[PDB]
Parts: sequence; structure tokens; C-alpha cells
Amino acid sequence: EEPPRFIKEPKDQIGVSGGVASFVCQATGDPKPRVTWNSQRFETIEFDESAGAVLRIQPLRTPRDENVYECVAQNSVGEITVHAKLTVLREDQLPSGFPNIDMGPQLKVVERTRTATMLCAASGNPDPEITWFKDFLPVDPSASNGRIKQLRSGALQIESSEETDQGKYECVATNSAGVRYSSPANLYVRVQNVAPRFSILPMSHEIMPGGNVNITCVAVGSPMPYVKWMQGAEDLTPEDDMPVGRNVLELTDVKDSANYTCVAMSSLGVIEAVAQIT
Amino acid sequence: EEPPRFIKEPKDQIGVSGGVASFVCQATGDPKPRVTWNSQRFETIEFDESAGAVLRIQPLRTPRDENVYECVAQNSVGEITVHAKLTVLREDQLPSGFPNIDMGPQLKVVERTRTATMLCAASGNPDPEITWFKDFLPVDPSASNGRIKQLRSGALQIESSEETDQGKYECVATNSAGVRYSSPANLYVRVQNVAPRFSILPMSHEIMPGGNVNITCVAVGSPMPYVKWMQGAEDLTPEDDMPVGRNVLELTDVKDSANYTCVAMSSLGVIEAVAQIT
Ligand SMILES: *[C@@H]1O[C@H](CO)[C@@H](O)[C@H](O)[C@H]1NC(C)=O
Ligand SMILES: *[C@@H]1O[C@H](CO)[C@@H](O)[C@H](O)[C@H]1NC(C)=O
Ligand SMILES: *[C@@H]1O[C@H](CO)[C@@H](O)[C@H](O)[C@H]1NC(C)=O
Ligand SMILES: *[C@@H]1O[C@H](CO)[C@@H](O)[C@H](O)[C@H]1NC(C)=O
Ligand SMILES: [Cl-]
Ligand SMILES: [Cl-]
Ligand SMILES: [Cl-]
Ligand SMILES: [Cl-]
Ligand SMILES: [Cl-]
Ligand SMILES: [Cl-]
Ligand SMILES: [Cl-]
Ligand SMILES: [Cl-]
Repeated sequence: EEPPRFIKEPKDQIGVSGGVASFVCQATGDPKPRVTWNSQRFETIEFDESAGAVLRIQPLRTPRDENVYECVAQNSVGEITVHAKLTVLREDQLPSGFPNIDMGPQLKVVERTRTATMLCAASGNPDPEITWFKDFLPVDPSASNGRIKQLRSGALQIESSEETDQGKYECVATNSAGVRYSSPANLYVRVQNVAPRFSILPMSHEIMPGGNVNITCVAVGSPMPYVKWMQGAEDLTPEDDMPVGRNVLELTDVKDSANYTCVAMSSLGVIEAVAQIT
Repeated sequence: EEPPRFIKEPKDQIGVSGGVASFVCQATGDPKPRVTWNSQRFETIEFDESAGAVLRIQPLRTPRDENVYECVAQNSVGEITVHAKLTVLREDQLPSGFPNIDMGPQLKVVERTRTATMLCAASGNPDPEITWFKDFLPVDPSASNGRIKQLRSGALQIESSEETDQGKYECVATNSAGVRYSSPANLYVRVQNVAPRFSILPMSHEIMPGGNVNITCVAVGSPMPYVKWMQGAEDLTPEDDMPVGRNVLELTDVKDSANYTCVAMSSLGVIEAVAQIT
């Protein structure tokens, strides 16, 4: 038995109409505490097995949202309260130094293990402090053990991208004038894990001496396989330029019968299919 | 002015007929030395701006190849000689403990920056020492500053694969009985660097109320782009399963006119094309 205490408490906020405001609040204890905040535009997002909670108001409408909000915490021992004030202005009423997003993040795809750098440039007076959110919850780069870090520019740099880094990112600029949210941007993390297989097999043929036949080989997969030709030991396709996906063996003037082999190959496998001219 | 001296000298060798034998020899000095070894099956391969040289005999034929070979080194100051003996046996005359390749390396494709591990398991008595060759020249893992290293198994592990790691690899087993070469294996290093573009554009249409039309979007590139649909702000394709390459928007019973947008997207770009139903 032990009463709960807040690891993080909510701060007061000054928002802009049409934009977003978020209030964060989590606590720890034994047994675990359960946090609660107290409408279509209001939404709650839990974390840390319910012990954390984020209130998100979007879009902001003034002065209806302009109130105080409490974050309670239930426990077998007791419960505590924490306050946080919301203010909301309109675009035509924003102070000169209110934060503005000059360049926000944008829809991006990153292949697994590669680096994703979610850009964000913001002005204001004083210069705003950039935080980031992902799936309506704040990003904590310090928790990543060096893999994720914010650059001096505000950019969120995600090295060694993994599947869980996929999600809806938005950069947030805060200063004494208030808080401005960017247009959201989805990050997609691409895994390429499909072994190569033939889509169009080479056809066997019978021909007269010269004797013009093209033989087509088409293979698919993710990554997309190279496709080269061989007649037994000797390979016809030169390495310098080897086709990906599709390779059509043009035979000009043929005299004797021979068996041609198509090899499709990627990092996930090698496949073979034979075409025999008679 | 300074005479030349050998950084590495050739060793005597015992080969097997049909197989390969290689003699290595390089030297250093001011001015630089130029090394020379002294037939269709004989070949020389230079390195270190000609100061290094490798004699390669393949295939071995006994007893015609069974001779002494010298590696001279020309220089303004003088020149030096180094000897090395070749012996060649037939398969039916191999000592019990002569090296054998149990599992050799094989044709492989590795994507750039990924790890390529060229396997090689060999038996013999005593147990043979594995060295590796690439494009008829020996691999020196110590030169890679940790990126390349031989495993205890004999495997050549190539981390952070780059374009120059592409080439023809063969593992070599050596012990007191002699030297055995494996079947060669090509390693291909795949770079995926083609920005996404549409191969089949969506078609505009005119329809009656219900009004069944499928709209096809096909894009290509390396890596291969995702392909999703949107009607302005709202995106129709669910994230969980998003098609790669091809996406065909089935419209069942339509009543009002609307503009549908196809977005193709990879790590190298985002492209858009619109289809308008009337
Ligand atoms: C094969 O393809 C080439 C290139 O398109 C063409 O010029 C040739 O006529 C074709 N020959 C056939 C189909 O026999
Ligand atoms: C090709 O292979 C087939 C099937 O094994 C065999 O029957 C045929 O003799 C071969 N033809 C040629 C020209 O090598
Ligand atoms: C569109 O494709 C689906 C699936 O193949 C098919 O069942 C349907 O009849 C098609 N409708 C069209 C072409 O209008
Ligand atoms: C679709 O866009 C075209 C081209 O901008 C525009 O002329 C048309 O009014 C739009 N139609 C609909 C249904 O939104
Ligand atoms: Cl807060
Ligand atoms: Cl900052
Ligand atoms: Cl923005
Ligand atoms: Cl297949
Ligand atoms: Cl040697
Ligand atoms: Cl070893
Ligand atoms: Cl082998
Ligand atoms: Cl295009």
C-alpha cells in the first residue's frame, strides 16, 4: 500500500481557434493509480497501463473551451487533484510574437532501419520550443536510448526506423505567447519481406533454323528480384546492367536446339524456370 | 631513391587437378616497385598500383604445372627474386586429410547496408585454415576496420554492404596436406534508387446513377511505392493493409459526382493523379 504521486503535471495553455490543445498528466504508486480528466471535440488518450492520460481538445472553439480542467488519480489509499487553465484566441487576435509554423512535417515513407527526419521550422517571439506528438501522445526522445533525438532545428530525427515508429506525427511550438500545432503528417515504415516468384514463366518452343523467338521471364517480390539468363554454366546477361523484374531473351538466328534457364533472385531467395528450344 | 622490399612473399603450394592455385607477391619502396611473375590457364592480377601481383593457375593440370615460379621486382635502384613451388595431385591420389569443401558459398543478393555472410564449411586433417578470395584477389578483413570479419566457422561476414563488395567470392581451405578451392559464388549488392512514377493512370469517367465503375492506379519504382486512394482530405484505403504497386478503387452504387485522387508513395517521393467521376 502506498499513495500516488504525479511524475508529470499539466501546465496552463494558450491556444488558437481551429488548432489543438493537449494536457498531459501521469502518476505512479503501489498499487497503480488510474488518472481521469474532468463533448465530440474532447478526447482522452491513456498510457502506462492507464496511469497516464492526455486530454486533447480539437478543434479549439473560443470561448466555450476557455475553462479549468482537473486530473484526478484514484487509488486504494486516496486521491489527488491537479489543475490546468485553457485560453483560446482567434487568428485575428494573435499577438505579434505568437508561434507560427513556417515549414511543418509531411507524409513520409521510410524503409525499415533507415533514418526518418520529420522536419519542423517555427518562428515566434521569443523563439518557440519544439515538442513533438505521435498518435496524440507526446514523444520522449530521452526514452529512446539515443535512437531518437531532436535536432537544433526542431527536426525529429528517427534513426533505425522500426515498425512502431509508424504513426501520425505533429510538431508543436510553444512560447510565452501560446501554443501552435502543425498540420499532421503520417510516417509509414516499409518492410520488404516477400520472397521472389515468377509472374510470367518462359515458354518452350519448336522452331525452324533461324528461327527468331523472344523468350519472356517476369518475376516479382519485395524487394523486387533481378532477372538474368543462362544456358547451363554460361550466363548471358552482363552484370553491369542486369534487369530488375523483367528480362526478355531475344534470339535472332538459331541453328541447334538448346535449353535456356531464367534465374530470378533477391535477398530473400533464388528461383529458376527453364525454356527449351527444339 | 630506395631499393624495394617484399611486404608479402609467396608460399609453396600443393594443389588438386581441376582446382585452383594462387601465388601472392607484393613489395614497397621509393620509387614504387613493379612486380612480375615468371599459357591460357595462367593469369596475372595486379594490385596496389602494379606493386602487388597474383599468379592464378586454373584449372590445374598435373604434372605440367608442377614447377617453381619467381616473383621479380623492378626498380631504379635494383631488383630482387622470390621463389615458390607448385605441386598438383589428382582426386584419386589425395591424402586422407586433404581439405574438402563440405558447404561452399552460393550466388547471393544483398541490399545495400545489409549484412552478407558468405558461408564456408571445410574438413581436413589437420582442420584447414580458411582464407577468402574476391575477383581473383585475396580478402584482407583486417583492412576493413571492423566492417568485414571472418567468423570462427570460416564464414566471411560483410556488414554494411556497399557497391564495391559486389564480386566473385571463393573460399580456400589450406592445411599441411594442401589447398582446396570452392565453387565460386557471386555476391550482388542491390541499390534501390528509382523515384516512384505511374505506369497506369486512373481514367476519368461519366456515369448514370449507380453506376458501377472500378478505377485503376498502378505505380512503379525502386523501392516499389505504396498506392492509396483519397477523396480530398479523407483517405479511403486503410493503413493496416495498404497495397504496394497496384490499387483498384471499386465503386458500387454512385449518386453524386466526385473527384478521387490516387497517391503513390515511396521513400524517394510522393506522386498524385486524379480521376473525376461525373
Ligand atoms: C522480339 O522483340 C524485339 C524488340 O521488341 C523485336 O524487334 C523483334 O521483332 C521480336 N522478335 C520476335 C518476337 O520474334
Ligand atoms: C533439355 O533438358 C531436357 C529435360 O531434362 C532434356 O530432355 C533435353 O535433352 C535437354 N535438351 C538440350 C538441347 O539440352
Ligand atoms: C470491378 O472489379 C470487381 C472485382 O474483380 C468485379 O467483381 C466487378 O464486377 C468490377 N466492376 C466493374 C468493372 O464495374
Ligand atoms: C473536380 O476538379 C475539377 C478540376 O479542378 C473541377 O473543375 C470540378 O469542379 C471538380 N469536381 C468535383 C465534383 O469536385
Ligand atoms: Cl501539459
Ligand atoms: Cl527547439
Ligand atoms: Cl503546417
Ligand atoms: Cl515461383
Ligand atoms: Cl601465397
Ligand atoms: Cl578458420
Ligand atoms: Cl563447393
Ligand atoms: Cl509519373
